[PDB]
Parts: sequence; structure tokens; C-alpha cells
Amino acid sequence: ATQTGRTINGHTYTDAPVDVKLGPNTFRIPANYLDSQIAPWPGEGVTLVIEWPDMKPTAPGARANPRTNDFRKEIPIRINYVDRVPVETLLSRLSSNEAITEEGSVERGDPRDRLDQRVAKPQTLGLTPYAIDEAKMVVYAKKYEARYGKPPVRNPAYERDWYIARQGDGRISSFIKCDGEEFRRDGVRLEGREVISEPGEVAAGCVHYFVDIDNKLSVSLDYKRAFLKDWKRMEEAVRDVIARTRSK
Ligand SMILES: [Br-]
Ligand SMILES: [Br-]
Ligand SMILES: [Br-]
Ligand SMILES: [Br-]
Ligand SMILES: [Br-]
Ligand SMILES: [Br-]
Ligand SMILES: [Br-]
Ligand SMILES: [Br-]
Ligand SMILES: [Br-]
Ligand SMILES: [Br-]
Ligand SMILES: [Br-]
Ligand SMILES: [Cl-]
Ligand SMILES: [Cl-]
Ligand SMILES: [Cl-]
Ligand SMILES: [Cl-]
Repeated sequence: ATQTGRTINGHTYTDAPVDVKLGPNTFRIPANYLDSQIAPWPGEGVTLVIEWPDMKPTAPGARANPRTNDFRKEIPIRINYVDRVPVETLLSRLSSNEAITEEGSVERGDPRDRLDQRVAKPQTLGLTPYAIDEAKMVVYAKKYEARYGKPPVRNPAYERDWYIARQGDGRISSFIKCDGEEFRRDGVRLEGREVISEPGEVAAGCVHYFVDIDNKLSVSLDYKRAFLKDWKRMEEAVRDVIARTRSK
């Protein structure tokens, strides 16, 4: 309860901790982490926000309208208690197509949405890029056309670049999908602490997944592809929050 921001519509914004339930655990999260900067929205899970480049929360109340922070620096963080699926296999199930294709359908053989049909690329930023295998699309498009009378649609929005990081035993520990350079340009540029946008350009986006197996949490970040180089500091900032705020 140390720091104080504006008072708007009667509410004085502070960084005082707020009790947040995720499964059976209670996390005492400084209010200014929260998307609302007051209390969790109704529903399961919570949304936090951190700010590029130092992965610190928005100053208390600075996101409240009229905002005083720079919205282009925000990185929204959806944290969920995982109780509908196994947390230990979540990242492998997101990177395949068992859920979005029917058992034994032509679409279950789609190489685009299965990690085990994509092609590993050379490491960069500690990530293994995984690319679409156009040779497998030829075979797929044949059985798809012969069975529907139509060649399959190559919609660039659903042909994202994928990135994988792994633990020593091979388990997936990070999974990131980004708009391809064919779908979207970066739409912003960075030098130092500040990000200024390119108008008429839609910023390329990534979604970035990881889990906390011990707390049974999934974490989903949505951020501009221009921020991708700092993916590890983002994980580090969120895992520190999770570690520090959990009520022992
Ligand atoms: Br919230
Ligand atoms: Br609501
Ligand atoms: Br302020
Ligand atoms: Br779930
Ligand atoms: Br390599
Ligand atoms: Br997709
Ligand atoms: Br895995
Ligand atoms: Br993990
Ligand atoms: Br922007
Ligand atoms: Br998405
Ligand atoms: Br904290
Ligand atoms: Cl509280
Ligand atoms: Cl919950
Ligand atoms: Cl590899
Ligand atoms: Cl490995």
C-alpha cells in the first residue's frame, strides 16, 4: 500500500495488494498489475499487464481513462487455473490439431497446425522456429481436393510462424505463434525505451504460451511481434510475480 496515483470517480488508485484466487491458491497481487488496476474482472482467471521494455506494471491508475501511460507499451497477460485439460501436456496440445480437427477427417492430416509436421529451423533468441512444410501441403492439398472437389485455402492469418523452447527432457516449455511477414509488417519501431507506431500499418501480433505446472496455471501473452526478442524477460517477470505474490 505504498504508492498512489490519481483519484478518478472517487477511487484512489494504489499498488496495495489485492487477493486474487487462482484455483485453491491466493495471490496477493499489487492492484496496479491488474488490467482494471482495482480488482479482477468477474470470471475465472485474471488479466495482468506489464510494460515493455522493463516488464514492470503500469503505474497505479495510469491505465484508467484518460490514460497517462503509453498503451503501445502494454503486454496483457491472461493467467488461468488449468482444470479442464492436463497442464503438463497443454503446450503440446496447443501446438497440434487434435482439438480442432475431427478424428480421421481429411483436416486431421493438415500439416499446418501440427508441430510434428513442421520443420525445425536454426535457433535464434533461444527459440526453435518451426515452419510450414510446403511439400506436405502438396500431398495434403491432393487428398483435400480429391475429397472436397476444391483445393485448400492458404489463408496467411492461419499460417503463423511458430517458436518452441524446451526443457532438457524435451518437454515444451514455451510456445509462440506470430503473424508472418507475409501477413503483417511490424507496424512499430523501437529505439531504447520508446515505441512509436507506423500509421496505416496494422502491428504484427504474437501470442505466447507457457505454464506453471506446480500452480496448475496457464499463461497467455498477447504482444506486438516487435517485442519478440524480449520473450524471456516477459516470462521471467511473470514467473516472479507468481512466485512472490502466492500466499504461503
Ligand atoms: Br482485471
Ligand atoms: Br465484465
Ligand atoms: Br499518473
Ligand atoms: Br483449461
Ligand atoms: Br541450431
Ligand atoms: Br493459427
Ligand atoms: Br511436451
Ligand atoms: Br514447464
Ligand atoms: Br501500435
Ligand atoms: Br490467436
Ligand atoms: Br510483486
Ligand atoms: Cl484484497
Ligand atoms: Cl479459478
Ligand atoms: Cl532443435
Ligand atoms: Cl530438448
